[PDB]
Amino acid sequence: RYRVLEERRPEREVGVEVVLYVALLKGDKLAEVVRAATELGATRIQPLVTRHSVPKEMGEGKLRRLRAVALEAAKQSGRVVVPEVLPPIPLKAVPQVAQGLVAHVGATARVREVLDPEKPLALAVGPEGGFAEEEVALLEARGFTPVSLGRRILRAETAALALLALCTAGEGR
Amino acid sequence: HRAFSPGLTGVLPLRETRHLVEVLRARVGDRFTVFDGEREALAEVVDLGPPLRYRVLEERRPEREVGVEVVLYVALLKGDKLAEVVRAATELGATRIQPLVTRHSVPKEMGEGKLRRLRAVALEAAKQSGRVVVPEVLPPIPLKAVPQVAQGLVAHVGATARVREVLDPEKPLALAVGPEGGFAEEEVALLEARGFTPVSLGRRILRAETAALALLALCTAGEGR
Ligand SMILES: Nc1ncnc2c1ncn2[C@@H]1O[C@H](CSCC[C@H](N)C(=O)O)[C@@H](O)[C@H]1O
Ligand SMILES: Nc1ncnc2c1ncn2[C@@H]1O[C@H](CSCC[C@H](N)C(=O)O)[C@@H](O)[C@H]1O
Repeated sequence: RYRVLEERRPEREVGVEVVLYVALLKGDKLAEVVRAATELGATRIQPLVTRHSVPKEMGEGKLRRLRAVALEAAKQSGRVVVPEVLPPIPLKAVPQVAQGLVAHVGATARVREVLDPEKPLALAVGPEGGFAEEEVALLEARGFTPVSLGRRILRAETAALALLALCTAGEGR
Repeated sequence: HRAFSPGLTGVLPLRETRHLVEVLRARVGDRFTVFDGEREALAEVVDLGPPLRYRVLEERRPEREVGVEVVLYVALLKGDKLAEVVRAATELGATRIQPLVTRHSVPKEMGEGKLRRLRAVALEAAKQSGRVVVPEVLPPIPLKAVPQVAQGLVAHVGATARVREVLDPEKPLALAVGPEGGFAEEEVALLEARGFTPVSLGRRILRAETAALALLALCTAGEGR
């Protein structure tokens, strides 16, 4: 048996920090990554300018739009915490990470074989052209572990959402 | 052994090179397979270098499929949301997409025009995802017509089991996502009677589109297949 000792507002956050470092993308794609990523529990979205990313910046205006999307998706998903969407930085400026995951076509390691649900999370995804093998080395040097997303080619948007889902939705959090 | 080589240029990355030579003990003449996400081929070691060099014997066909049938049962969604779902499910590996007319789904049917576009989408997405197999997109059917399944996972808000705690990679997969309003209490139960195990996609309410993506990602891309 038991007894309702005290009602409370439901836990909506994932528990640990989840920073998604995503390469700038063509079209409007990024807006969509931000929204869905907000629903999937990301806490920080850090756009990256990389070797093959077409865009290399982002006006103050484009960034404000991405922030309204995050806020709007936050309310829809039932979250109180609004993920911080930041100004794009260089891939070299990627900080050292306690635990990081990078989607790479070559790896064999699955996310469930690598993930420690107790520590913070750093996730990296490349642009439509992908990361340059020197960028993945840089990433591995930062602490990001290369992980597989299957035997099919995924749009960058999907890879980011898929990678994130296996870390949040997949762990039931 | 399958080894990652970006471009199939005949030169292996220092990583794959060390692994094949240091661990698997490769020798000139040793035949192995190379790939990069677009192609696959039978290679023969030419020099251990490093970096190890090889010559391509015969171009191969990359393994693209999940390996088992993956059927997505998705509730009819408003607007063109199902175009997104279809695109993502094709690149994520669904083998068939089955729209369902549910208690809370706004649309209750789908015309020839919509089915055509979704089919056009499946075809394009299969091409862009590298697949040859094109997911079949069937006309909608009532929830009740969902058949008994060998392995079914239904994304339910009121669920607690993780996918990785139930998933059997060897059996075919049947997946179910509800419409914007979500599955009713009677429906989830019915789906559960059909062989579906309710599953959680986390603590936040997700759009039906994102749920299907998440659920599919966890069963395919996640298992590296
Ligand atoms: N099957 C897969 N496994 C792991 N990551 C993948 C993936 N498919 C796509 N991605 C992710 O999505 C990004 C964009 S895919 C871009 C094209 C790819 N670089 C190529 O050479 O064809 C990749 O850099 C990676 O971050
Ligand atoms: N956190 C979650 N866990 C499992 N399934 C979810 C989910 N979030 C969304 N879904 C899936 O996405 C569909 C649309 S969400 C529908 C609204 C939701 N039932 C509510 O009123 O709270 C749901 O039917 C379910 O199939």
